[PDB]
Amino acid sequence: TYGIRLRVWGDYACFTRPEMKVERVSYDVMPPSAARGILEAIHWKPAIRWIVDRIHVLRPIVFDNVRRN
RNA sequence: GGAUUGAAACGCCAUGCUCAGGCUGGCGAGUGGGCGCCACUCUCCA
Repeated sequence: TYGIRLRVWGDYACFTRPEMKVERVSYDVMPPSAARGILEAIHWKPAIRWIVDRIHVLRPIVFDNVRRN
């Protein structure tokens, strides 16, 4: 009809919660802001906008720990 | 061609498992036992 469906996947992800910025803890799920950020990486011009409608989660939830300098 | 609470972000520098000590003293394989009794190379052709 209208709009687009896109699929994305990977081994690692991190959507930092605003409160835990110093000691990063990720959201349970992608937020819309990151979704918009990704789309503009394929194509964007000053003359248009992106609007997000829905998200589909296809895998279970998992957490792991990392440390760095 | 503005902006993914984003764009940048080493776990790093280095440290002997070391000095030394006997498996040793010594003990019989040894006493003695029948290979024995008896058996045809033998019957022919100048």
